[PDB]
Amino acid sequence: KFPEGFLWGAATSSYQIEGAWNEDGKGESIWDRFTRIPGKIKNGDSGDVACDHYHRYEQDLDLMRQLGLKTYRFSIAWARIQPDSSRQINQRGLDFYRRLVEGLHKRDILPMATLYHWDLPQWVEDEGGWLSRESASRFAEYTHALVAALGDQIPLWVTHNEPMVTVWAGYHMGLFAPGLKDPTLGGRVAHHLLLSHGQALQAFRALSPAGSQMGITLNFNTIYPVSAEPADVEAARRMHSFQNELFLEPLIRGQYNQATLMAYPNLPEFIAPEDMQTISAPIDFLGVNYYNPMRVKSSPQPPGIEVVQVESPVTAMGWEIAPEGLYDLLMGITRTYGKLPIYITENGAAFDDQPDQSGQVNDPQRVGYFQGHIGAARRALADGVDLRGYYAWSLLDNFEWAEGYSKRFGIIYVDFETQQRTLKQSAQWYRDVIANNGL
Ligand SMILES: OC[C@H]1O[C@@H](O)[C@H](O)[C@@H](O)[C@@H]1O
Repeated sequence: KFPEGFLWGAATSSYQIEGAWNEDGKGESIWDRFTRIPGKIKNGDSGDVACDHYHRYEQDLDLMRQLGLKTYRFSIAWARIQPDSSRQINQRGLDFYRRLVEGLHKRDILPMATLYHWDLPQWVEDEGGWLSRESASRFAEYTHALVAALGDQIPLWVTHNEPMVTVWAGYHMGLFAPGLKDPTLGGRVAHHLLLSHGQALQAFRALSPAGSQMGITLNFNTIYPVSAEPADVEAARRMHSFQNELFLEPLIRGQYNQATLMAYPNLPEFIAPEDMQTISAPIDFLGVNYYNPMRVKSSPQPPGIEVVQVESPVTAMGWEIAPEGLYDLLMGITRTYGKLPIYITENGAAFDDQPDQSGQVNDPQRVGYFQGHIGAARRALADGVDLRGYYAWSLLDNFEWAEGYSKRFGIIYVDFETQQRTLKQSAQWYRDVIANNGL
């Protein structure tokens, strides 16, 4: 059994579920724009409608209640709040989150809100987006507004979701909005993401909302060398420092690591005198997102590291299923950076789900994923990790970014033609886990 009061949840993000993309005075986000670009998204899909959750949120709140969720992690669409460069608050957008949060509490579900889950308002992008240091101040102003409005109604706040993905997918690879493909920008962007977190945290501390805490969510891929050879070991260590500690090192220690400074030699040009102190001010908790490990070998070619693909066992995303990677990640963070409070803010899997003739959605592979991963999380808790909660990604099948609707991560099936929701077997199973407070 997990600890009494352990927070079992499920997670979503705003662009992935809400729809209502141009309703109620919501401004365009960089993802509204990105999804109009032909060729960027599988099937030419977008989040224009998604799960239609902006309209259907009460149905989704009842589904959360049906499962017995203790907590629900969502993100806030910044462009619903500040549609445009006037910076004026859009009250209808704010009201939606107020109604959502009130509905959570009415059902005894603790809200966890992510301020930034990738859907930057286009107006912030027009002012430089994360290339501009001033975006950190815009993000702090957005945070201040939301925490002034809802701070003591939302007990757990996360600033950023997965800043490494914003850097890599958004600026290195152009896979995600805003679609830049210039690896030399990644340090600058990383710094400004971190600075925005620090300034948002400052805003949060100044407001000091009763009973509320703020952290940040980072993704990680536990790294294993492909062999015991020294060069593979060295490549794996360098890849871990970059892949897994690019953000944690400055957040906890107030410095960038060497792998990061090597990757982005101009990074120190963006660091003003008090930025590292601001970035490293204490967080209340760390959000951990984990799906899969990465297997590394050395290479002779720059940068001397190769990630090796794994054919099996994998999910529909081709991501290796290795629950021991979750245990090892948690133990490593805890050993390296100390026993701070951790929430697993995402863990889950995509499989090709299909209703049967009777309308049931039986997803045993997803059950098996959760069984392994929740079990690994329990072992990490038994071995001294301060794990406070676990959020299944996702409550709902949703818009999976550049994969569009080709990937289903929900524990609840969504027919996107009719918006019908059906609990999958995994949701039924998870309800039982919550009720038992463990496996
Ligand atoms: O890809 C599955 C999930 O990966 C996570 O990196 C993101 O935070 C989610 O938005 C995404 O749906």
